[PDB]
Amino acid sequence: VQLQESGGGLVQAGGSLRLSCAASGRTSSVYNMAWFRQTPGKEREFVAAITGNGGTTLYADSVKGRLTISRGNAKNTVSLQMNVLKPDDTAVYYCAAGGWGKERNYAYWGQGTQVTVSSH
Ligand SMILES: [Cl-]
Ligand SMILES: [Cl-]
Repeated sequence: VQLQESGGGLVQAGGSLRLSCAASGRTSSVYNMAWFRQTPGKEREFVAAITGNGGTTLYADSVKGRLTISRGNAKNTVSLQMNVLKPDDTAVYYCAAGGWGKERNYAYWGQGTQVTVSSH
């Protein structure tokens, strides 16, 4: 199983981005999926997660009411709607799958997509 991300980029503060992630390869399960983020010299930190059936979500406090995680239509797809972005949201964002909770013990990881939020 491999994970591919899209939707990153450079955006002005107050703007919005929608990150997307999709599993490729034969998956034998519907997985829980998550997003983490990493700034230079620091660790990947939890942002949000959603269970396989879409019924349960978990969010870091710093993004509550601004970021919303959801499942996509295809099997093992997830989106992260990022609104009201701030410069501190600048990071590489990683999709993960196969796990639960806020630690980095998820079985599958994407290779990251850069988000940069700039004042304008
Ligand atoms: Cl890490
Ligand atoms: Cl899972």
